Amino acid sequence: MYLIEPKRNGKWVFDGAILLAIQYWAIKNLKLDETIVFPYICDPHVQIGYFQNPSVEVNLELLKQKNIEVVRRDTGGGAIYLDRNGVNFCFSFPYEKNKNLLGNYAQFYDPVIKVLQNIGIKNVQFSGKNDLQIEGKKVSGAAMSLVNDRIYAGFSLLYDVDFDFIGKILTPNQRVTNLKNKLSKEYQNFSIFEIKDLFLTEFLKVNSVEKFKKYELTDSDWVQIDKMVAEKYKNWDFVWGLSPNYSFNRSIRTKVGTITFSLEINEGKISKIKISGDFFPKKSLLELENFLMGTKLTQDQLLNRLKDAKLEDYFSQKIDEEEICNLLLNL
Ligand SMILES: Nc1ncnc2c1ncn2[C@@H]1O[C@H](COP(=O)(O)OC(=O)CCCC[C@@H]2CCSS2)[C@@H](O)[C@H]1O
Repeated sequence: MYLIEPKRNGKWVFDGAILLAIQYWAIKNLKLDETIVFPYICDPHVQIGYFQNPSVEVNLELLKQKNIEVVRRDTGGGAIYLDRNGVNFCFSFPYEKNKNLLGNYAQFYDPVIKVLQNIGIKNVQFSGKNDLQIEGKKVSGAAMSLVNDRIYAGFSLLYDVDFDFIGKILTPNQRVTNLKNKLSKEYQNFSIFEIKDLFLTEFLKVNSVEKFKKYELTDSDWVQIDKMVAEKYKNWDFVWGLSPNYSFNRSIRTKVGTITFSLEINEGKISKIKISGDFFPKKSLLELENFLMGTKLTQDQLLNRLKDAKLEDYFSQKIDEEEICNLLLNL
C-alpha cells in the first residue's frame, strides 16, 4: 500500500482542486501495482460529482459570499462540503486485484467501518447506497469509478461539521452528524491532522499492512499535477462548462438516484441534452446524450431511442424508459 500525502516540497496542500488532481494524476500516471492512499484535508469548498450540475447543487450566492470554490471530481455521486473539519481518503486500486470493488460500496467501506469501530465509534453502518450512517445521520459519503486499470474510490469523514453552513451551501432536491463526540474519549479533542494520522494507522492495522510505502510527489509529478489543475480541476470548462443549463429541465427519482434531463428542443426534436444527477453510471453519458440528439419528442421515437440506448449499459439499476419518455413528451 502506497501513501501519497498532498505535499509540495514538504508543504501540505489543502486546495480541494489540487487534491483531486493529485489523485487523478496518480491514477493516470503512477503505474504502481499496489493500492495508493491519498488522505486529504481541504480548505472550505464544495465538491460535486462528475455528472452533477453545480448551479442546482450549490447555493451560488452563499458560495460567492463565502468566496469558496466548486470542484467537480471525476467520480459520480453527489455534492459535499469539505472543510478543515473533514478528513477524506481517496484511493487508486489496481482493478485486476480488486475486480469486485467497482460499485461495491460495502466492500470499499468494510475497512473504514472497521477503523471507525476500532476508534470507538458507536454504530457506524453501511447505508446500502454509498454512505456511512450513525443513528440515521450520515458521517461519510463515497464515490468511485473505473479509470484505466484503476479503481478511483474515495470516502469523506465528517470529523466535525458546520451543520448550519452545510445545509445552507448545498441545495439537493429543491442529514448528517460529526464523529468528534463519537470517538473513544481519548481521541475526542484530536485535531484534524491527528485524526487523519489515527485513521491511517488504524487503516493499516485493519488491512494487515505494517507500513505504507512512501511516495513523495516529485517536482516533475507536480508539473503534471499543476497541468491537470489548470486544464481540468480549476478549469471553468470542466467545473462549469460541463453541465449547461438548457431551457427544459425534468427530473425523476430512480433507483440509481435523481436523474435530471436538461435539454433544448428545436423542431420537436431533442437538439441539446445534458443528463445530470448524483448517480454512478457504468460508462460516460456523453454517448447517451449524443444518441438521444435528434430524437423526435413523440412516444414512438422516445421509447425506441431509449430502448436502443440500452440504459442498463449506462446505469446500474433499471431506469423506467417510459417514465423518461413521458417526462420528455410534456415539452
Ligand atoms: N463532506 C461531506 N461528507 C459526507 N457527507 C456530506 C458531506 N457534505 C455533505 N454531506 C451530505 O451528503 C449529501 C450528498 O451525498 P450523496 O450520497 O448524494 O453523494 C456523496 O456523498 C459523494 C461522496 C464524495 C465522493 C468523494 C470522492 C473521495 S472523497 S469523497 C449532502 O447533501 C450532505 O447531506
